[PDB]
This record gives sequence, structure tokens and C-alpha cells, in this order.
Amino acid sequence: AAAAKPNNLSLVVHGPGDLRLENYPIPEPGPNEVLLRMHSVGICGSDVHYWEYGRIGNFIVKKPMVLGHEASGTVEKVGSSVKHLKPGDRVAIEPGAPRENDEFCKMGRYNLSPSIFFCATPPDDGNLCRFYKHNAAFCYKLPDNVTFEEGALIEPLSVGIHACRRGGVTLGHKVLVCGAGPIGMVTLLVAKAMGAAQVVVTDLSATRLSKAKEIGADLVLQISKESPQEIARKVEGQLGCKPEVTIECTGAEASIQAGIYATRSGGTLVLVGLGSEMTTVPLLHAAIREVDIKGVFRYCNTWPVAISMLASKSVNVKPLVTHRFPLEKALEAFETFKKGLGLKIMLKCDPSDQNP
Amino acid sequence: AAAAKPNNLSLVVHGPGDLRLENYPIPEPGPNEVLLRMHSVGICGSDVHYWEYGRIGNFIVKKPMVLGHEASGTVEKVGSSVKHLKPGDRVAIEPGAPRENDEFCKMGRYNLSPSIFFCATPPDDGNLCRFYKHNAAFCYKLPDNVTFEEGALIEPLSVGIHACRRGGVTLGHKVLVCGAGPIGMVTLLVAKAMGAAQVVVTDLSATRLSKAKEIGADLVLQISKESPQEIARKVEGQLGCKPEVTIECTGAEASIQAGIYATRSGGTLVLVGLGSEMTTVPLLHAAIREVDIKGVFRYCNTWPVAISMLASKSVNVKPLVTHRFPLEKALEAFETFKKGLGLKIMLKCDPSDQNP
Amino acid sequence: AAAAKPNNLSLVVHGPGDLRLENYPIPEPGPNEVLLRMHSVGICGSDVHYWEYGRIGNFIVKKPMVLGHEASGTVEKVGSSVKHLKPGDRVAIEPGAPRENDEFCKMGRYNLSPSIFFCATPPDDGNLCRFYKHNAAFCYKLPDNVTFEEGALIEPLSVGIHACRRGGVTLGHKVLVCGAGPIGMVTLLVAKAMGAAQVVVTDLSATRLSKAKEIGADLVLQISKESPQEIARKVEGQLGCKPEVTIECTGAEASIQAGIYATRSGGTLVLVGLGSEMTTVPLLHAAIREVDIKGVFRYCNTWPVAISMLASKSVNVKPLVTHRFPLEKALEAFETFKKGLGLKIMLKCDPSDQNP
Amino acid sequence: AAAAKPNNLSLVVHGPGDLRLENYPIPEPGPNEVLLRMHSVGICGSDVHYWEYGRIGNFIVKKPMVLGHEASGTVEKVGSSVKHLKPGDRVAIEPGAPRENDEFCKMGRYNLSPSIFFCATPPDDGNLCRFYKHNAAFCYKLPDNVTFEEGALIEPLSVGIHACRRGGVTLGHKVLVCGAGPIGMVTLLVAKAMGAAQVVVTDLSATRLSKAKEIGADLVLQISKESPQEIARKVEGQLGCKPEVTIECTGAEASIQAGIYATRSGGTLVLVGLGSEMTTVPLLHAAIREVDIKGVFRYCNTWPVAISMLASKSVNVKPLVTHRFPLEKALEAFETFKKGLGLKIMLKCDPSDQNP
Ligand SMILES: NC(=O)c1ccc[n+]([C@@H]2O[C@H](COP(=O)([O-])OP(=O)(O)OC[C@H]3O[C@@H](n4cnc5c(N)ncnc54)[C@H](O)[C@@H]3O)[C@@H](O)[C@H]2O)c1
Ligand SMILES: NC(=O)c1ccc[n+]([C@@H]2O[C@H](COP(=O)([O-])OP(=O)(O)OC[C@H]3O[C@@H](n4cnc5c(N)ncnc54)[C@H](O)[C@@H]3O)[C@@H](O)[C@H]2O)c1
Ligand SMILES: NC(=O)c1ccc[n+]([C@@H]2O[C@H](COP(=O)([O-])OP(=O)(O)OC[C@H]3O[C@@H](n4cnc5c(N)ncnc54)[C@H](O)[C@@H]3O)[C@@H](O)[C@H]2O)c1
Ligand SMILES: NC(=O)c1ccc[n+]([C@@H]2O[C@H](COP(=O)([O-])OP(=O)(O)OC[C@H]3O[C@@H](n4cnc5c(N)ncnc54)[C@H](O)[C@@H]3O)[C@@H](O)[C@H]2O)c1
Ligand SMILES: [Zn+2]
Ligand SMILES: [Zn+2]
Ligand SMILES: [Zn+2]
Ligand SMILES: [Zn+2]
Repeated sequence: AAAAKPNNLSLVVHGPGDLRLENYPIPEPGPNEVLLRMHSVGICGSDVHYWEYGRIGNFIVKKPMVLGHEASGTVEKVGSSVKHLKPGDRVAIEPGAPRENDEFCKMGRYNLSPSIFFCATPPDDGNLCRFYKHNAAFCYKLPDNVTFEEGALIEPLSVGIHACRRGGVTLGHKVLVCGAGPIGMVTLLVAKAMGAAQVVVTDLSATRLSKAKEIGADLVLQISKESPQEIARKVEGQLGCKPEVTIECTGAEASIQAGIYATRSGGTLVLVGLGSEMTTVPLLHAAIREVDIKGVFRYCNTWPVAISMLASKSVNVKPLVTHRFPLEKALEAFETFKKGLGLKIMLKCDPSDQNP
Repeated sequence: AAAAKPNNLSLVVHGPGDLRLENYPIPEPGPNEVLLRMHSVGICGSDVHYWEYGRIGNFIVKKPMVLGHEASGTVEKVGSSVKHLKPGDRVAIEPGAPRENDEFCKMGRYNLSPSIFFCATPPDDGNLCRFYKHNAAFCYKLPDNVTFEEGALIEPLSVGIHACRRGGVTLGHKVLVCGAGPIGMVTLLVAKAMGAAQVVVTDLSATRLSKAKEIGADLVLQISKESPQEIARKVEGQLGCKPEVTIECTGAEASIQAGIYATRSGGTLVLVGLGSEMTTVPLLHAAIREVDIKGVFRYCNTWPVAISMLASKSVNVKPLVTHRFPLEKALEAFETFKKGLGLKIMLKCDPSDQNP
Repeated sequence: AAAAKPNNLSLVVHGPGDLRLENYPIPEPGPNEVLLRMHSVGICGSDVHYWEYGRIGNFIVKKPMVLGHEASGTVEKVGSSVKHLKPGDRVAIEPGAPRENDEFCKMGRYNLSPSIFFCATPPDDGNLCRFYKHNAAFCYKLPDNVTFEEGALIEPLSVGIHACRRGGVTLGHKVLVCGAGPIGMVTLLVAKAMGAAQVVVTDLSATRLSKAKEIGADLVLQISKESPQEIARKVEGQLGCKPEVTIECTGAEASIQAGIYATRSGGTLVLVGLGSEMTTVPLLHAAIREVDIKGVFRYCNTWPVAISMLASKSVNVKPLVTHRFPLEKALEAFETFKKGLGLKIMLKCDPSDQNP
Repeated sequence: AAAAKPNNLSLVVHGPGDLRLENYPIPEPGPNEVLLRMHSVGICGSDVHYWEYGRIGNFIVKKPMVLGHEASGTVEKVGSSVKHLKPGDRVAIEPGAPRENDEFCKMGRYNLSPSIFFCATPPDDGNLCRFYKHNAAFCYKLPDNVTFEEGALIEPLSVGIHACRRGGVTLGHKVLVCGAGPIGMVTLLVAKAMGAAQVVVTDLSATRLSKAKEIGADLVLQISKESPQEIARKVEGQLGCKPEVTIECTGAEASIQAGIYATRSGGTLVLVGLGSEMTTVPLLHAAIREVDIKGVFRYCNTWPVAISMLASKSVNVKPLVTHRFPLEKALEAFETFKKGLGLKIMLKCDPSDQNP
């Protein structure tokens, strides 16, 4: 009998509350794709939400979908046209890969390309499996002094990088970050790395705020039942001034209103968190003080920069990982996520290496 | 007896529905100010609103306030430190003059200076009178080939210049302008002068849209009871694509929502129109497609540019003037404004010259 | 006997002074390429220089090269993956097509991609022939009201568009354009279309300056033997001020120095013309007044905008065409170019349609 | 007899090699000025150059000029219109203060205002004395946790802040800094604080490079007689890529050329160093790869930011101070500077407090 073939066990969502571990064919890379032996994949609210509700807004799982989109792996095989990667290369995978070179791509904002492929966003299958193929241009080699988990953390870190860029965060800025979830945390890390003089972080959880303090938050504010205006007042009282940039990472209407009231005139309020379709806010207040309201849709051109920051030890995201499980314990990992006691949970897909 | 002294008849609002023509002392210019013999002053909804309600938002007339803030005049006398202006110079007056060189002025956005002085915005007296003194740095000499009325029209034109700048309007753009009032009209003029390939103007009035066409609107849409999504659909239908920039000049919530749905991803929605304190809008929609929402608060650094555009005949604002009255007929002029049949009404304050 | 096959007569440069018309195989389009029946191709100094010297700097013809890179044509056949174009579509061809999605492409500046393919720049064959294949993403459909020659003129127009963007040309600017060659002319057209209040054009030829006047030049200055400082003085005297932007389209050292001396502090000097490897200039003068010196390497993201400006009749480049010849008279066309009496010479490659 | 009056001993240059300590009248502050009891004043090559040659370029000392322009002090008295400062306030003094609100000030680039007043640049007297009056808008209160010397170091630090801003230095960038003098050093500090992943510093002195390493330089290159291309090659060799930004802080022609060759395409070469009037450089090389060349003229809008960075301990400039002398030993301090063995020399003007 022939030698046993490799397997491609994958974590799949079939519908609400229907999560399964099942085998998939081994992908074959096209001329400009590479086949990756998946190593580390972090999970986030998006994956868990698809599992629980089978959808996220207009994004609905109409057919079984493989989850996972924050990952790194090892190049197993390369397509006939791939030149910058070779078997054995450790790489970080940027999940959003444009299908066509449209005007958004040409202008440098490929994240807005309407037909972009994106891991784990229906109908595009994610990378929480053994073997995964991806456009080679969006697989970035990791330096030897950067771990697989760091490579996987580049995905959430990139949201923070993109958010701070969109907000214009720069040297000496006083920045308000609403929310101490993993997104608010990476935003904090990026803001400090970009030279923000003071970063104030808010959240409903004292626990998450204490963690924020641990990694650099200069000031923290636990939100209980204060009004948006009161929050803005407390933030300003703590900073001794109004923050030039507010990065909203909760998606909560009250927080958005607070961001509008708190941001300095001529400043920028970046909306990262996703809330409901409609939001009632004091637009007049923001518009009249020229406080710009800029949204964020994932990211663009952040992987090389993230890798440079990690390789130079300019930022430390390792503290973000609070738990790791092998791919096979995905269900246990998802249930753990729901407990909401951690931050970032890593899934280890390569049986030959379960290390960071 | 001595020769008769000059007079400074002024148009003053004492409260809701209390408009009066009364004499004021002749201002004496300080070292860095100039005394102007007012010539042409255009009036707008702001002046009329202070007349009708004695206030606009939180800006309330607590003591009689002279109206007018869109003006030009002739330098009568100059302060001991003034050197760029001399008696006889025809000048356009920029109404907003900072009282202190704060961080906003230093960074180039003096319009956001908290303590800025602004004509006809309580408690600062306007210039609808015979003689008015103003900071010399904010009085700009008009070239011989630019009329006083064009000089007065620089104020509303500047709102359009600032709005298009904030929106990033540039060569080849498809621009949507919501509202065909004088503000939407100057915005249309500026957008076209900046190279916009197509400008679509919307409004409830067919008459205003017809006028928009006359001065350059490539396409127009009369709005009735369509929903914001339907408006967005129609605009896109006319353009065959989504406008990269939308300049909202109505303040109507429905129009703001339409702008969010209509604007191309990565584009900009500029909020010029003033509406209610709170607004319900689809921020999530704008965020996911990175449609920036930028407000406008008057303007900054637009007078020299406006003057250059007028002197080179790059724009023609004259069609905006639909009526002109001598200062003494200010009441009739405000009554005519209330008829909402015109566009821009000019008040002529210099008895020696009532010409454009 | 079988029907006669089509031909692909091409204009080829074999070495200095060795220009030949010879037949080439009919290209076969790959999955994302389209085969074009070439219609109109404009020629410029680059093509003529390759013919005369067999090279341009480090760009040397090491093997016979087909000339031509300013063109338009009709889609003859489309690759299996092409979706936005179909046979019969009239298209404008952007000559620079990236071979790989590197960081320059992702960041929105594909013109800087080191491995970019570019028509008629050794070793990449141009499109002065009957049939030519090209990446479909870089073939743009022409509206019915835009001619083939206009489509071909988009290439030089794009240099002007890119140059003005790089220079920050905007509403009300006083712009100095050095050189009245076709590049200086399209720059002039673009500057005016972007809202420049006054454009001053310089040149050694009164003839070219008169042509410049005809298409919009507000002011012209024929250069004889004045020094750079004298030129700067005359330009300022004519404008009554220093231009905020200077676009150098001659590549001449003296002109570059003049641009440095003439540009307003805080302004921008754009270098479009190609001179010698080294240039002696008053860097200190520019640097100390923060006059930025920005170069231009062809263009990026200008075709859709150019098409929008042409389709909306916002700019008129037709006056630029001073002569047209069928492909077969290429030698006569090149000799005519050398006479330097015209501006843009068009080659007509489609025997079935020799019209504009 | 009456009580002894205070003195205003000043360090004055009468001409080449003619430095004197002499008494000046005590300045009386105007309505918008403040009188400062000078505390700490750092000296730099500019002060020393005026001493040695009695001039710098076209700025010539035609009458005795008080030196010093990098200072901090204590508010002694305030003008009748000053409200943001009071007696006893510790403040940092920004030396460049505009005399008129011209278009440069209005646009946010007051450093380019032609009539700007600037300490110790003939004919404007500096602040190396006991009492000095200055525009109140340009005196910034220092937080309690920021020393007077740090306040004085804000001036050179601001050159670095402005330079990095002009260069677009940001997160993850690889930056090349040419020159390890105090200017290159502060530039290094700022680049790292702004998130640069790697900063390479070059210099002729191994000692200065060793000091650069001590404060953060990731890589250093000692320059001997290598050519500009060789320097560019070596820099790239160390980084494994080309730096996105190069900040030239030597003024040496060879270094400027190296910067052009070394900078990544689409990147920026910032010219801070002052050299000869004319410079021979490969502009064609920079243009073809769109390497922008931006000069720096002091700074604008950097004091509040510097103060925020110092108060938050985001940067440490203290290591730059290599020696401190009381005002009375100014001659010895200038002699020590000429020994070129230190970096930043501080002069202590307040006899009541000679501490940092
Ligand atoms: N736009 C994008 O591209 C993108 C990509 C990733 C995540 N997101 C979104 O960003 C948001 C943050 O995600 P995450 O993983 O950090 O989520 P999370 O749930 O882990 O963290 C959100 C935090 O907000 C806090 N919070 C809730 N309401 C608050 C309020 N009113 N005031 C202050 N704090 C409040 C919560 O206690 C929590 O710690 C989510 O809405 C997520 O969907 C956006
Ligand atoms: N932010 C600023 O600095 C600033 C300065 C000037 C004016 N403004 C504001 O800009 C707005 C425009 O003022 P204006 O003088 O042109 O006013 P206006 O009343 O003359 O014109 C407003 C126009 O909007 C139209 N309109 C109303 N609802 C509409 C809708 N749903 N769809 C389309 N069109 C609609 C009206 O028919 C009218 O023609 C006002 O709200 C004014 O207060 C702002
Ligand atoms: N960087 C790019 O991507 C790019 C692409 C196209 C062309 N170019 C370059 O732009 C330049 C202009 O090309 P073109 O087709 O218009 O060339 P051209 O030869 O037709 O025109 C150049 C003009 O400059 C004038 N001139 C020469 N020296 C002058 C001086 N000292 N003062 C004033 N005028 C002077 C000439 O009389 C002539 O009219 C060339 O150097 C060309 O190679 C650059
Ligand atoms: N533009 C402005 O606003 C402004 C303000 C401050 C200083 N500056 C200028 O910036 C420059 C830096 O001044 P500073 O105080 O640091 O001077 P400095 O003399 O202390 O330092 C200059 C350094 O350059 C090094 N150097 C010289 N030639 C070199 C070369 N070819 N390669 C590499 N290194 C080389 C020297 O060894 C020295 O360490 C000076 O030219 C100064 O005039 C400009
Ligand atoms: Zn995620
Ligand atoms: Zn008005
Ligand atoms: Zn060409
Ligand atoms: Zn100094």
C-alpha cells in the first residue's frame, strides 16, 4: 500500500452553533500562489461571531466556511511564478488579497477593492487548517528573530497600525483609545510606538484596563454609567487637555459620542469598532469644530512595517497572547473565548511544532 | 458752526423681529487696524436668522448687534503700524480675525481659534454700516478689474473654496453637491474651477437647479420624498459611477445619509450645512468603505486665492447677485430675502458709489 | 490555398540611425491580456532618441526594439480572464504595466516598480505596429465622444497630470512652466484645468510661445541670454509675485536654477525634463526657503482622470496634433519630427480607419 | 541711596574674534510680551560662527549683537495683555517670532515669514543675558518634571522634529541620518521616537558615532574617503534595503549626493545641513526614482510637541549636554566649543540657580 497522504483538518462553520473539525483536500498552488503548512492562527470576535450567528451583517455563511484569518505558517510549495519565497520560508499571511488590479489597488488602497478575497469572511474560506494556499504577494517572510505567533499577531496589530495612520497619530500627541479589547490594545501599542506622548484608554472592565496599564497605557478610565459628555470631561481632566486623536474600538454609540465631545478641534476621531447600521451622534458638534470622523476597514500596507517593528523589537505584542491550543482543541478554544477572560487565543495547526 | 461730521448709520438687531437703522460712532483704528468706508455687503441666512430669532444655536444676541459679514470697502484711514494698505485702497474684508496667536493660528487653521473675532456673530458687531475698522492683516486689496460686489462675494465663495479643499476635490473628480442655495452654488463654481469633470447638484427647488445648470452644473437632481439610498442610487445612475466627493450644503439629515451612501469608497463627505444637534446616520456604512466625514467651519486662507481667481476671470460669481439695495433700504432687502426668490442680495453702504 | 493571414508590420530600431518597418508575429494574449488592433500612436523625443542614438542613458537597445508608447486601439481579442473589455472596445493604452505586485504597487505608486514593463523602453517592445497585446488592467475604454488620437494623447497629458499633482498645483496658483514643448504644453493645459489663476510659460522659441498663448498660457517669456536670476526676476515682474509652483520641462540646468530662484518660499519645483547625470544648482537657496524639489518619473493613476477630463470636454489636447502619417510613412514622420516645426505627430496604424 | 538695580550682563559679538560681556538696559515688555529672567542657554555652531567670522552667509553683524537663541527662563514680568503666563512661570523660549501675520503665518508655516524676528541672527539680539523680553505667544510654560536645560534643548530638538516631519518619518521606517553632530543626534532621537525601526547614522568621527550608538543609533557608518555611491551601497548593505528617508545634517556635497543614491524610490531626502551656495548633485537620479529633496529652515509648531515628549519622558536629550558654565564664563565656554570635543554646552545665566 502507498504511504499515507497528508491531511488538511480544518475548523469549519456550517451554521449558527455548528462548528466542526473536518478534512479538506490539500490545496494546489497556482503560478503566483504558495502552499503553506499552517502554524499559528489567532482567533477573534469575527470568527466566534460567524460560529454563533452564522453571519456578521451582510456577511453570511451560505455554505460551510473554514474560519481563521490571523495567521503565519511555513511555505510548503511554491507556484511556478513565485520568486521571493521558497519551501521552508516562515511567513506571515495577510488575509486580504485583491482579485483584480482595480482603481483602489492602483491608488494604493487595495483594502477597499470590492472583489477582494479575505480569509474567513463568507464566502472565502479561512486558514484554520493544516494546509492553505494564498497569493504569494501577500505572504511575507518572517525574520528569524520573529516568532510564528508574532507573525499571526500582525493581523490584529495591522488594524492598530492602519487606525493610527488614518487618525494621523504622531509625535507628542495625546491619544484617547476607547476600548481595551485586543484591538484597543494594539492601537495603544502602535500609538506609543508612533510617539504619542500620552495614551488614555477607556473600558468597562477594570481587568482589561489593568492589562492596558501593563503594556503602556499612560492613563486609564473605567466607564460605569457616566454620560458621553461626562466621559469627555474626565478624559480631558486627566490629560489636562483634549486629545488630538481618538480611536474608537468598541463600536458603542455612547463611546462614539464621547469621542466626538472629547477630541480637540481640528483633530480626528477614527471609527474602528463595528456597531449597528445606524448611529445617533452629535455630528454638528464634530463638523463645526472640524473634528474629522474617519472609518477603518481592516488595513493596507501594514505587513512589512509590522514585521520591521517586530524584528527591531520596537513593539511587544507577545503579552497579548493569553492562551494557546492545538488545532484539534478548537472547540475548547472557542468556548474559552466566550468566557472573555483572556485577550488573544492562538491555535497551533502544525503538530511538528506547537511552540510560539 | 463747524462742518458736518460723517455718519455711521448701521443695521442693528436688538432682538427677534427688531431690526433698526441707527447711528454709531465713527471707529478709530488701532496701530494694526484700518478704517474702511464700507461699500458692498452681501447678506445671508445667518444675518436673517439673527433678525428673526435673535440667535443661531448657542450664539445669542444679548445686546444690539450690527449685522453684515460679507463685505468690501475702501480704506479711509490706516493704523500707525499698517504698511500694506493706504487710504483709497479698495479691499475685501475677511470677517474672521483671530484675537490671539494660539496653536490653531500657528498650525495654519486660524478659523478654529476659540477666541476668534467674527463679524455679525454675537457678540461681535458686523460691517453693515458706513465705517468699520478691522485688523489690517484681514483686509485684502482688490485688483482694479475686480468689483466691490465680487469682493463682497469672496466671503460665501470662500466657504466653497474651503469645503472643496477639505473634500480633496481635484482634477477629473465626479462631485455631488447637496443643496443649490448660494452655498451649494459657490461650491459648484469652485469644484468646476478645480477641475471636477462632472458636478451633480441636488435640491428641492427646480428653479434653483435650473440656475445651477446656468452656471455650470453638469447634472441636477430634484429631490422630493426619495429615501437616502434612492437618492444615492439616482446620483450614481446619472454619473455612471460614485462621486469621489460629496459636499453637503443643506444640513438635512436625509441628505447627509444620502451622501454617505452615494460617495465612492475612500472618498470624502464634507459637511457644510448646519442641522440639528443630533443626527442619525449610517456611520457603519461610511466606516466600512472608508468614506471620510469632514466638517467645515467657515474658512481659512481663502481670500488671496479667491482674489486671484476673480482677477484672472477663472470663476464668475456675478450671476449670484439677484438684487441690490442701498443700506437705507436694508429692511426691504431682508424682506426680499425672506421671499426666498433670489440668491444673493447686496447692500450698498457708500452713497458716493452705488455701482457694483 | 488558405485565406491570407493578418500582418503585424512594426516600426523597429536596430541601432543608431537604423530604423526599419518589418513584420512581427501576431501576439497571443494571456488570460489577463487583450490583443489590440493599434489605431493611433503619437511619437516623442524618446522614440526619436532611441532611433538616433540607440539609447537614452542606461536604457540601451541591445536587440531590435519596436518603438511607440503613446497609443490607443481597438480590442481585437480578450484573454480568458478579461471581464471589463470585449472585442470592439476602443481603448487608451497605459504603457507602464507592473510585472509584480511589489510594495510600490501596493502603496499606490506603481510607476516606481523596478520591474515594470514599459512600451518602447529597452528591452520592452513598443506598440507602433498593427497588433499589440497588453495587460488588460492597463487598457482603458474610451467614451464614444473621445477620439483615438485623444486616447493616444493621454500618455503625454498624463505626464502633465502627474507633474501638477506632484507639484501640488491647485486653485488660484501662479504657476511657472519652463519649456513650451509638448510636455510644457500639456502641463499648461493641466495647470489651468486644475484652477491655476495664471500660468507663465518660458521657451527659447517665440513660435512655441505663440502656440502656448493660443491654448491658454496667460503669460509667456522668450528666453534669450538672460541669467537664471534675471529669468526669475522677469517671471516675478510679470506675475507681480513669485509662482507657488514651477514645473521644469526642459531639463536644462539654467532653467532648473531659474526655477529655484523664482519659486515662492514653501513652494514646489517639479523636475520633469531630463538633463545630464549631474547638475550644478543653488540647493542652499531652495532648501533654506523650503522650496521642495520633486522629480517626476512618468505617471501613475492618470488614465481614468484623463479620460474623464476629455469626455467632459474639460481640456482640449487636439490642438497639440500638428501632423499625422500612416504607419508606413514612419520614416517620413520621424524626419519631420527632427525638423522641430510641429508639436505632436500621430502615426495611424489601422488601414481601415485613418481618421482622428 | 536707593537699592542696587538689577543688571543685564550680556554676551555680545562686536565683530570677528571680538566677544564681550557687557551690561545692557533691562528690557520693558510691551502689552503682548513677557520679561524673562534667563536661566539656561545652549550655544551652537551658529553663535560660534558669528563670533569667529562676524557673519554667516548674508547675515552679517553690522552692529554689536547679543548671542544665544536656545533658551529657557523664568517669567519676571508680563505685558498688560498677557494672560497665559505669569511671574514665576518656568518657560522655554522659541527664538523665531513673526513680526506680522503674513500669508506664511496664516498658512501655518511662520518659519518662512520674511520679516520674522530670530534671536542671535543679525540684526536681532539673542538671549544670552540676564533679562530678555519676548513675544508671549512664543514662550511656553515648562511642566514641573521638565528641567530648564531640557527647555533650552527644545530649540535644537525642534530642528530634528521639523526635519523628520518634512521627511515623513514614520512607523517602521529605515532612516539614514548623515552627520552625528548635535543636529544629527536630535534627529536620531526624534526618528526613533516617531517609530523608525532602524536608524543608521554616518559621520567622520568614530567618537561621535559611538555616542550616537549610546543614545539609540541602530547602525553607524564611519565615513572616510568613500564615494557617494559607495556610501549608498554600504548603507543599503547594513539595512538590507534602502532607507525611506535620509536626513542630511552635514551640508557636505558628497553626503547630499550619497543621500540621493541611498534613499528608496519615492522616499525623501531632507536637507538640514548648510553648505555652499552652489552644489553639484545627481538630480536626474533623484527625479527618475522620485526621491524628493526637501529643505529645512529652522522649524514651526514644535515647542508644544517637544514639551509633551519631554514631560512624558518619550525622549531623553540630557545626554547631549556635555558641559555647563555660568554666563560669566562664556568665553571659556566658546573656547571649549571650538575644541569640538563635546556636543551641547549650556550657559547658566541665573546666579540664584545654576542647576540643570
Ligand atoms: N474595522 C475593522 O476593520 C475591524 C477589524 C477588527 C475588529 N474591529 C472591531 O473593533 C471592535 C473591538 O474589537 P475587539 O476585538 O477589541 O473587541 P472586544 O469585545 O474584545 O473589546 C471591546 C471592548 O470595548 C469595551 N466597551 C464596550 N462598550 C464600551 C463603552 N461604552 N465605553 C468603553 N469601553 C466599552 C468592552 O468592555 C471591551 O473590552 C469590535 O467592534 C470589532 O468588531 C474592526
Ligand atoms: N459650516 C459653515 O461654516 C457654514 C457657512 C455658511 C453657511 N453654512 C450652512 O450651509 C447651509 C447652506 O446654506 P445656504 O445659504 O446655501 O442655504 P439655503 O437655505 O439658501 O440653501 C439650502 C438648500 O438646500 C435645499 N434642501 C433642503 N433639504 C434638502 C434635501 N433633503 N435634499 C436636497 N436639497 C435640500 C433647499 O431647497 C435649499 O435650496 C446652511 O445650513 C447654512 O447654515 C455653513
Ligand atoms: N520624467 C518623465 O517621465 C518624462 C516623460 C516625457 C518627457 N520628459 C522630458 O521632458 C522634457 C520636455 O520634453 P518635450 O517633449 O516637451 O521636449 P521638447 O524638446 O519638445 O521641448 C523642450 C522645450 O524646452 C525649450 N528650452 C530649452 N532650453 C530652455 C531653457 N534654458 N529655458 C527655457 N526653455 C528652454 C526648448 O526650446 C523646447 O521648446 C524632455 O527633457 C523630456 O525628455 C520627461
Ligand atoms: N537648516 C536649519 O534650519 C539649520 C538649523 C541648525 C543647524 N543647521 C545645520 O545643520 C548642520 C549640522 O550642524 P551641527 O550642529 O550638528 O554641526 P556639527 O559640525 O556639530 O556636525 C556636523 C557633523 O557632520 C560630520 N560630517 C562632515 N562631513 C561629513 C560627510 N561627508 N559624511 C558624514 N559626516 C560628515 C562632521 O564630522 C560632524 O560630526 C550644519 O551645517 C548646521 O549649519 C541647519
Ligand atoms: Zn481577527
Ligand atoms: Zn454669510
Ligand atoms: Zn512619449
Ligand atoms: Zn542653535
